[PDB]
Amino acid sequence: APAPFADFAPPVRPQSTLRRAITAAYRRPETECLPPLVEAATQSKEIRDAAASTARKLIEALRGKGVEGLVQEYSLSSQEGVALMCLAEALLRIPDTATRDALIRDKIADGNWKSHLRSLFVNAATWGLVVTGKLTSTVNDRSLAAALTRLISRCGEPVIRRGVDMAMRMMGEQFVTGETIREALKRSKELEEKGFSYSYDMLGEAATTAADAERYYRDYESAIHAIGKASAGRGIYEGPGISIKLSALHPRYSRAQAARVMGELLPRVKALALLAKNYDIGLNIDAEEADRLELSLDLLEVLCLDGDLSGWNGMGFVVQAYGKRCPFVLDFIIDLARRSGRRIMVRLVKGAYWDAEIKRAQLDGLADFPVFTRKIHTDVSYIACAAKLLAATDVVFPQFATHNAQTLAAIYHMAGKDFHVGKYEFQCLHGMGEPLYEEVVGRGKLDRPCRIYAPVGTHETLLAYLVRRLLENGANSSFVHRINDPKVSIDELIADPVEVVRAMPVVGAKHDRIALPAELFGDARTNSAGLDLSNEETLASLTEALRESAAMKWTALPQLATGPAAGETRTVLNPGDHRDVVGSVTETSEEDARRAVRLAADAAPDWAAVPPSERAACLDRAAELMQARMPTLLGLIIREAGKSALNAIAEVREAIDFLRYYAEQTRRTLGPGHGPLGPIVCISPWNFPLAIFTGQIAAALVAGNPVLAKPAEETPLIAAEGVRILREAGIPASALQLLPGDGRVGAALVAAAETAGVMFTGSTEVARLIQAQLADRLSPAGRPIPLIAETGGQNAMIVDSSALAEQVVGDVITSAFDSAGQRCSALRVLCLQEDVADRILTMLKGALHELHIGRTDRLSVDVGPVITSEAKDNIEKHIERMRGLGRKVEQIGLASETGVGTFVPPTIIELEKLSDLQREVFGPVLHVIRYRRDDLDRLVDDVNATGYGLTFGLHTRLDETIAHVTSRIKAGNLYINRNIIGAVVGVQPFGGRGLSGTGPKAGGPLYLGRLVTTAPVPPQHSSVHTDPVLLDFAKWLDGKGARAEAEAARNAGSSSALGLDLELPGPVGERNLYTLHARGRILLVPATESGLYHQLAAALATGNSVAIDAASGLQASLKNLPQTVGLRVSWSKDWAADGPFAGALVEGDAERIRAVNKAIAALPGPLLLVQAASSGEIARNPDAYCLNWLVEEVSASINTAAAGGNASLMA
Ligand SMILES: Cc1cc2nc3c(=O)[nH]c(=O)nc-3n(C[C@H](O)[C@H](O)[C@H](O)COP(=O)(O)OP(=O)(O)OC[C@H]3O[C@@H](n4cnc5c(N)ncnc54)[C@H](O)[C@@H]3O)c2cc1C
Ligand SMILES: NC(=O)c1ccc[n+]([C@@H]2O[C@H](COP(=O)([O-])OP(=O)(O)OC[C@H]3O[C@@H](n4cnc5c(N)ncnc54)[C@H](O)[C@@H]3O)[C@@H](O)[C@H]2O)c1
Ligand SMILES: O=C(O)[C@@H]1CCCO1
Ligand SMILES: [Mg+2]
Repeated sequence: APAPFADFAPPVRPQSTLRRAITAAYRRPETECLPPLVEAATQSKEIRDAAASTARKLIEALRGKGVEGLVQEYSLSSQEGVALMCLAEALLRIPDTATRDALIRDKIADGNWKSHLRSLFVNAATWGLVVTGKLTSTVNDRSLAAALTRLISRCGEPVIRRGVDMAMRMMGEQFVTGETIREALKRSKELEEKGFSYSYDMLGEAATTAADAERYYRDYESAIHAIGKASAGRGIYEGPGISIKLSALHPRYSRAQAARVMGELLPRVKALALLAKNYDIGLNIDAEEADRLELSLDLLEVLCLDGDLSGWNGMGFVVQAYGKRCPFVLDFIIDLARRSGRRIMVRLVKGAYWDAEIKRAQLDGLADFPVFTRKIHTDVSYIACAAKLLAATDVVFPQFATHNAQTLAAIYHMAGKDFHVGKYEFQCLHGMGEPLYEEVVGRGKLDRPCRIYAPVGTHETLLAYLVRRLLENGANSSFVHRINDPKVSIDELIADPVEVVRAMPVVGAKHDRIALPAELFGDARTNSAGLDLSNEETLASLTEALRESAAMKWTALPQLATGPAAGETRTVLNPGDHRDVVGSVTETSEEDARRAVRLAADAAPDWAAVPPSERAACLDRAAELMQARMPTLLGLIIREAGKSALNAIAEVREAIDFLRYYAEQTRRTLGPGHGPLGPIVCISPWNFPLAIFTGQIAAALVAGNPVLAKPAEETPLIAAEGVRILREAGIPASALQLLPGDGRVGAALVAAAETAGVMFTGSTEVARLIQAQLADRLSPAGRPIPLIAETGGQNAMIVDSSALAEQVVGDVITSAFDSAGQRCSALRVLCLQEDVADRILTMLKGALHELHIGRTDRLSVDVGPVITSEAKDNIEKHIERMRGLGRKVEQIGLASETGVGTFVPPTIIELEKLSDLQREVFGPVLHVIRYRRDDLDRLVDDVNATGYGLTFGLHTRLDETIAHVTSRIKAGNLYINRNIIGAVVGVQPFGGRGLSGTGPKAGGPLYLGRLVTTAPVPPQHSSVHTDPVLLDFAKWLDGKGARAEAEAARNAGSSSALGLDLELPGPVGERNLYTLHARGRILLVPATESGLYHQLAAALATGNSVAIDAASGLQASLKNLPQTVGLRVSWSKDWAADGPFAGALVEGDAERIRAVNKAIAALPGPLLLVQAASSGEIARNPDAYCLNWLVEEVSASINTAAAGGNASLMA
């Protein structure tokens, strides 16, 4: 077996001094970046005065001179303008104008456009940007439909015709320079005669499949031939050139795939560069996301050092001045030019991905942003980098891309009075910069050339680039926007950002309204930190720490309060390669499991006496220890549990977040009256072997309970290391005991007499057995043993014809095949609307064939093994049964190296009905169903009908579909236009309903209260809403003289948090929502009339209906019930036939409570959260039944950056 991590992530080449200087600046503090930029950007008072004059002149000329005119002419509202353009766009898809015109004149103009015409409004977000300048992530299609009907009924055929002509002209003339390269070359002559030049971009980026990359390659190749022939030997300065995006040329363009990039992408760029050289035209590599900057430099370096490209100065490269590495990148490029004997064209830009970079750094928990956070900082950076470029015009050709008249004038005077063509040039984007550069090019203006970046193509490739332009055009900080804002004066426009920054009290201070990733949660807690796997320093130090982790002799032992116990001992083997021994585990005898519980019971008063803030301090220290040890922990998780590096980072971050979140929740809530339960048994799954392991233990400890920690049999080593860390942090040995072993060890703990509570995460099947065993037991107070049982999923994603296919496929690949599908949250059923299913499935299969499956100690591995042979056989048996029914089953091929481990390839199975699935299949197996749009409501029924309710995804841009689907789906974690595996602690509190969970959600504010005998009031836990049926019940109680019960009912109505509706703090570009709903139908088992009244008040106040045990004999107690209340009330003789229920309320003595609890455990379907109280307790304690457990939590995470940008960050 190869040495673990020996080939984890070797760099493309050894990092030079100049390359290292780039990497060191990647996330440098903004206060450190700016002072040297300010100094480099400084110009004399003479130049500053001169530049202000020129800038003012330019702005005066621009201010001294489309859809807006169409809106004015027909008095359209904004929504009417958007709807009109959507209609026009659709009408233009009719290829025969005669057919189109007849349809307009005879069907659309008089009556419902709907009857004669996939939503009309799939592209409304884009038209919304065109019409209003604002971007919304999703569209209100009911408002747009209303507006379209209104404008047609008002204005008839003439406005439709104007809309069609206006759409035609915009999509063919304004959005692009031409739809084909030949047409774009024709239209260039007018401005070329005037001294402009051109750089053409065949629109295209982010190849998803091999076929995508090949098509984009062929477009670039055809364009170079056409541009080269048009250039006709004009050369790289006066003749036209081409721009390319590297992400267009390979479906896996990333640092993680560097070997494939250098072996497969580089030769394609070399071939194109060879053509560009042969025609002597410029070829420019566009700059993209920040995590691709340094990788693109390796391609630039190999190209520039290639002798087949010598004698040609047309190699070009963009550097983004909004990036912190920009000046150091320029130092590298200038030196590369000297080393390679060429002149390199350098396009200086600000940058096009700002919103996405802010969101990405926050999601990833990194030290800082790789871009500036104040716009003026970007301006200063640009000026300072222009100074560097102009000092080296002998070896680079500076190309100053900007629409900012102040920026332009600063550089124009910086460059001095000596100019010749070829010294430097300006650049602008087609349809944006011509008015400004009409004031620049020519002997009668500034006499400086400008190259126009010219997008070429049709709507099929237009979207992404067009949105970026429109966002740039409408952003309130953008020059092209401010120049049209009459509220913005010219003196403000010509303000020198270098002097404004120089005069600030803290030079380079971060933007006040953008949180660093560590600060996402403010004063409440510190966010866990990740690791940047695109940073070469990080990859080199990680490589060494990971190799060192593989040399450690990891062990896991039964760690009882008295010390480690002996037992059956065996090796722990890497699931991806059984030759790789990871460590040794000694497993717990059933007798020692029972002994551990007695020891926990003896130690329980000592741990409960540790005050809550000091218990929380233990958790916070443990989080610091894990953060510091993250590199080592990653290596163990990678080798023990089949995880990739990214998977393992998420695992450790999640454990850190649980620790700090439950610590903070404890400091917010727990006091002396919130007594611990006693010894708590924590039983955890293999698939999140540190995160959920740590989360359950940490919550139980901080609530004051000693813990018996029973990790899954497959993954004991990381659990032992987690226990070592918690003990190191101050948890006493007697308060936290580790009991490795199989399910028999779990069962022995669950059954032990002093066990006071059980926290279980695992399969629904095992949870049912645990609930059965617990129903035989009672606390010494005569009440049920609390059980949190978070179980399996059958998770669906619904995709309609308005979704963006590329985005769907990325989120599907992640949701279904991340960790080989071994997430409880994993996508199991992809539901595709029929008319887009084939296209999406073709793209999905193409993306599947680009995944690398193998042993996970290489950065290039995407998908790891399944945990055991047993798991592998269980998965393959399902795939066989599906094959046996004639279902189409497709799999990707596995390399022969996977033979020493247990791997299952990503598998796609086409179903006929959702009922084909009978059970959670915990592996890389995605099932697909197609649906007709009119069947959407019934499809949601079919998803709900499995009985599960964990995660659920919806991809749509239509608000009506979002509203419909999210009001009808029954799942605990919802995700809109993103993947469905998010579980960020305190942001997406995670946990489901039905067969998926009892609740309360891990990582949410109700969790700790289940682990004490008297639950606290969580932060922000209240509601001003009062259930109206509860109100009617209280009135009926008053009407029959039951004054004390009516009072209790009104008190329950107020205390209920039903209707809570909160936005949780999280990253930008996302809205994370947390709401409290009714649970459903509650089984009521009363003993007395007043007991029944109290149970009814509790259930009604929380929005529930009820089934009352008919054997109670209390039927006469509810005569003359108001219809509103009776509508919520049924009587049950056979509880099993009237389910499923969502909880239960029991009244009786200890004997009755146990008898009822056993019968409830016997019920089919979901595990029920049961609450019990004696008659005297109901009379004495108004909180005898806790309303926390009668509501259901729902988390919803909405990607609001999905349409292309961030609307709040546009401000
Ligand atoms: C011909 C041409 C080619 C280009 N090629 C590329 C390319 O290959 N890759 C690429 O990424 N960009 C590229 N750009 C730049 C990008 O597309 C925008 O056009 C450019 O950033 C706008 O800058 P400005 O001087 O026109 O306008 P301005 O209004 O002066 O500057 C706007 C810019 O400031 C930045 N910014 C906005 N808010 C903040 C903030 N809060 N904190 C820090 N910075 C902020 C953003 O970069 C924004 O685009 C190109 C631009 C042109 C004209
Ligand atoms: N709802 C959630 O948040 C969530 C999170 C992660 C995983 N899961 C679920 O966990 C499962 C995967 O983990 P797993 O394969 O390790 O599950 P599992 O049910 O096989 O095993 C879970 C744990 O229970 C123990 N166990 C087994 N039999 C027992 C018994 N009779 N009595 C007491 N304990 C017993 C196991 O040893 C292990 O520690 C999947 O079903 C997955 O969906 C749910
Ligand atoms: O694609 C973009 O938005 C930038 C601008 C032109 C090239 O890269
Ligand atoms: Mg198991």
